Amino acid sequence: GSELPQMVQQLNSPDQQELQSALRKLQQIAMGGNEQIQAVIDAGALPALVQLLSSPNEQILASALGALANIASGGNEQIQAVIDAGALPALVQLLSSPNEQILQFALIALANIASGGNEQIQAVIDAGALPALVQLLSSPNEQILQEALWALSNIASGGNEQIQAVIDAGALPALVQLLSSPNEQILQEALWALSNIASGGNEQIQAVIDAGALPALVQLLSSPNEQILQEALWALSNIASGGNEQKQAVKEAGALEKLEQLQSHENEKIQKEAQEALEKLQSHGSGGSGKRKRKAKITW
Ligand SMILES: [Ca+2]
Ligand SMILES: [Ca+2]
Ligand SMILES: [Ca+2]
Ligand SMILES: [Ca+2]
Ligand SMILES: [Ca+2]
Ligand SMILES: [Ca+2]
Repeated sequence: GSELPQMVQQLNSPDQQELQSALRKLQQIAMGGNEQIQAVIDAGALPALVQLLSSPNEQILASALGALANIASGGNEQIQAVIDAGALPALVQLLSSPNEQILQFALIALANIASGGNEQIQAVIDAGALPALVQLLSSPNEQILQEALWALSNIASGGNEQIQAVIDAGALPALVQLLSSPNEQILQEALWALSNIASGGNEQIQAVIDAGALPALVQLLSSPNEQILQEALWALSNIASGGNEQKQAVKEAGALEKLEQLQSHENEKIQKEAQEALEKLQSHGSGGSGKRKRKAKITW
């Protein structure tokens, strides 16, 4: 209510303690759902938060990133408000920060923006985020790699043009190599990203096939880990939503026998997902692939 305007004014306070305190309060209010996010936006916070993305004060910067990430966990129009206030160029530049905490928070903010509609995703692409994000797939820092992967996965949850930008930026070879990761968190994210890419057109699905994903996906159908099994099933199921060449590549990789067997798994979600993938592979006709988006909040 009547304290938000003061909090917004304090984002320019010459008292650093008042400034920090207002920033933290806005960050926390924006954890409270879309009506609370709207009240923050309506109070005028966005221009000041964006401006603070240039601050050389790391405490300010980390809290500003948290506040913006939380705002961008709202509705597509709330995300669009962040984009319209100018946040993308500053966020993209922060992908080159040598400060791993700042980098992680920038990646989460960007990933949340890329969880909006196709226009919001396209704004992330147009700001030049893709080559940085693909380069971060090489990081030996698991925390950074994980947040980059979610940002890429979210971009690939757009339309065929957005998916094609992810392909054109060279993400597929790294994503396919990550299907061999012994790290289950990384593996899950690599599966989300590849499944979202395979939610596009037949030519996008074919690029996933051509990058070599099928042998690893078929091997994951033997996993005793029910979460990984469902993720591999989802990916195969999106691929099987293609045309005849795509369906035939899945058959040539040996999937049919395993999918048939997984119809007898005790877990009902696995049963159902295996049955659905099998029906698509044996059907004439196409479509029925699923896209998924991830939103995350930054709170301390
Ligand atoms: Ca001062
Ligand atoms: Ca500093
Ligand atoms: Ca560092
Ligand atoms: Ca490491
Ligand atoms: Ca492991
Ligand atoms: Ca198990």
